[PDB]
Amino acid sequence: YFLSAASRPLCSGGHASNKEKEMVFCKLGVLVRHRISLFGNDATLHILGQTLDARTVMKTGLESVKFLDNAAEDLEKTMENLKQGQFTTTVALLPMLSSLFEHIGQHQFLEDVQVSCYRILTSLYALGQRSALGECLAAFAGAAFLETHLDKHNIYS
Repeated sequence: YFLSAASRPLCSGGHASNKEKEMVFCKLGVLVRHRISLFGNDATLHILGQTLDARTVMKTGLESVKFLDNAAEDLEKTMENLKQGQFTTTVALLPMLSSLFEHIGQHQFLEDVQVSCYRILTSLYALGQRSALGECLAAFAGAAFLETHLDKHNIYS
């Protein structure tokens, strides 16, 4: 109905809180929260800034391992932002810089965060910043390892 979106800012507070509980089966709450993010996306107005700040507190509050339960479903979570980005600016576009910061913060680990950054580069290139996308290129080159470096030119503009 309509009450799921009215509690989605109450779920945006929950998606940031239950992923900050993934800092220490351990991080499965963030794997449930990434499953909760696709749960509202695969079925379908400041929730664009409310969900992006929920992931901005998820990238900071769970930045101890970037155990490993949130990064695995990132190909499903970034496609959930692909199905919900086109489904609907210093508070919303500023958290988009924190979206690539999680991809530039999980490139110092698997390579599934690079495939999620290109999956976030699909919704970023069709949405119509150089510091985070520029650091993701040269620090993820030779240590498809250049998938996130391909997401730099596909999300800078």
